[PDB]
Amino acid sequence: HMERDEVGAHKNAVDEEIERLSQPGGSEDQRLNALAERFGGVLLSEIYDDVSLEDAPYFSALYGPSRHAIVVPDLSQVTEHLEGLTDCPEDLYLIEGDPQSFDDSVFSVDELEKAVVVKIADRQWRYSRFPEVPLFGRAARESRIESLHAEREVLSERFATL
Amino acid sequence: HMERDEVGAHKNAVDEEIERLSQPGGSEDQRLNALAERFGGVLLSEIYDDVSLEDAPYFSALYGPSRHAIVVPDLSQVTEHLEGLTDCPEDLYLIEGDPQSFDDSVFSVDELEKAVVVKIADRQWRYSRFPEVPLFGRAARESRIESLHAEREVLSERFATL
Repeated sequence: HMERDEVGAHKNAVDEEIERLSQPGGSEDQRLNALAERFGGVLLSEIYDDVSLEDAPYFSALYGPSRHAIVVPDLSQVTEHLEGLTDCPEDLYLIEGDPQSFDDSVFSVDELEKAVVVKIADRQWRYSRFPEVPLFGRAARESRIESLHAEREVLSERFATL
Repeated sequence: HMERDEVGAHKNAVDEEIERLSQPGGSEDQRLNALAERFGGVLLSEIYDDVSLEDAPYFSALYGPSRHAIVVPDLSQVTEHLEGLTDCPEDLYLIEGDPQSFDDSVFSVDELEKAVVVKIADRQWRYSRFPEVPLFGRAARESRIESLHAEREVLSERFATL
């Protein structure tokens, strides 16, 4: 029985992670996508598609609100699109870089218990706790979820077979 | 008839501003209030209670996300309150200063068509359009509304007497 039950035990653990990974959140303003396209840029959330499940929470918190940044080649030519822009979030972030070879912003940071503390300026801190559902690593989360699902099923059948 | 009608016209004008000023928004995370109290600080929101109707839009946008900041006496002394803090927004801002004689943050900014563009860092821009309902100036906005309402009523009564 110890074998059969170890399988069921492993199947429950897998389900638990699946449940964890499938919670809603790590959402983005619906308008950011079109905006990125209309600016000729790529969302930072899409660039950090593959951030590991291990790093996603820390990095999403680290970036602060700039996590929703649209990355484009040159800011100078974005101006064109900003002048008169109103149909966008009250705070829109634009970062200059290469979507294909992007360099992480550098932050003055200290870590805490599943949280981060960024020094924005002198006598100005930003406390960003780790999100349950990080904005980054969405692609990696999805693959993981599907893989875990496939394993869950193999174990469910093995278990039923006794 | 020209007198009576100018009264009506001025009345409608007042009504229209009341309408504008009364739209909901300039909202703030409901949890921020208790935390400000728990950290022994005061929300920037409250400190900038009386920002003129003229300056509120521009000023609210300028601050970016830091607009929801909790101002406290000494940052290093809040640390203890942040350790393990999870029931708060994913990004919590804390500014060290004196609520009664608070000094503004210094921003590197350029203005646009009712919007601001703050340089967060090299190759990093924040575009913040003016809010219809700014976070700051709530108190001044409230007084304006009441006064305008009181004026509205006098004009309605004058009108009815023709």
